[PDB]
Amino acid sequence: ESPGFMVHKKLKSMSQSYGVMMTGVPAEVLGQMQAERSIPSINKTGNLKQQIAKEVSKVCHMMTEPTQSCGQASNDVCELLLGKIEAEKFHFTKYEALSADGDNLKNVLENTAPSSTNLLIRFEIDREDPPIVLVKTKNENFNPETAVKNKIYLLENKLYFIDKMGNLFNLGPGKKKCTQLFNAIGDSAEYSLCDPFVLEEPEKPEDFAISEIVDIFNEQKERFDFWIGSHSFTIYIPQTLGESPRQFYPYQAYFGSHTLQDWFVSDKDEYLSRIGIDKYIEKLAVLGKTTNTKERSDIYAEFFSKRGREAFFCAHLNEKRQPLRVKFKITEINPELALKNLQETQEFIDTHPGENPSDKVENYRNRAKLAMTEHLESLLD
Repeated sequence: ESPGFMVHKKLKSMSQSYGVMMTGVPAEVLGQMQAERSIPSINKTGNLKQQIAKEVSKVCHMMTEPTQSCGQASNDVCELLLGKIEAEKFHFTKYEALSADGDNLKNVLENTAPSSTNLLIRFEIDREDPPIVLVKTKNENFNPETAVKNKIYLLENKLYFIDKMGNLFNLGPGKKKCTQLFNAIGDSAEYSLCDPFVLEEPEKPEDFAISEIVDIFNEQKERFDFWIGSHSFTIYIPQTLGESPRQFYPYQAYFGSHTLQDWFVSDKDEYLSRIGIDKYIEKLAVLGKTTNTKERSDIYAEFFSKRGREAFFCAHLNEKRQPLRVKFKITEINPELALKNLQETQEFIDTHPGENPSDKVENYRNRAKLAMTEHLESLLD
């Protein structure tokens, strides 16, 4: 077996056995940082001992549930395979959009010697999520720091768009014009920006006001970014031995569904590997090109669901109804460095008391809970 493949075998075996321990963070450090993240949620004029018990329970619940994000798992894979410094450089490298057929990624792989290179690809899937409602609100009741994000807001004297991140965009009209639009619209709580009867066949003055706001917004759409992160994952392509066929392995977590450990325990990496990298890329290109909800949902579920949940993952309420796009970035891996990083993680794990891996994970969890509780009690007196 090639050194590059040993990286995959060891990363998979270690994640299957040790789960959360693979981050390498000492349990006391994790527990203290959990406490400090919980402090802003404790009302200090209230019952302190009861709130602390509540916050500790909430976090320790999450430690036994699928609460690893896809981005966290990708960050861990990249740090283990690249080391901290090079992973930081990888993080600042730009993503490239996958071409409509996937050719740009396919040709990069064809231009690399399968026997001579170890490749790590990081993928990001974005969904297109523009605002869909207009909110009319008096200036007195509008706080841009608290207002719901990804909506257009019409005040007496301002027309705003608050984006996904909470950035506040003045859409242009002056006070006189905003006042006019404000008083031309009725008193409903919200108004749709997508109504095709209102937009194409406007027949009331309110229809014309809303349609004018939509026009104003559409005219400057290149100021905004409507895309938001949907999923993150990595693919590792280790060097081949001799004339052996090149193989790829996808790695991921999916918050609320499964952790990276779950993923490896289910062998969905090996399952998907068997379709071949070319077919995998082709389906990704379809994912980022289709307009069909059913086809988008089916591919998303096939590639990214917890194993065995492919039929439900994107069913009904969870259908993928918005456009998606796929972007990627790629780097070579030094297998000697990756195997050294993995061995140093193994040495950190080996120091935890516990006969079986499951015993060591429980030791880690119990020490993080103790550290969290003592740190919370200390900080609050």
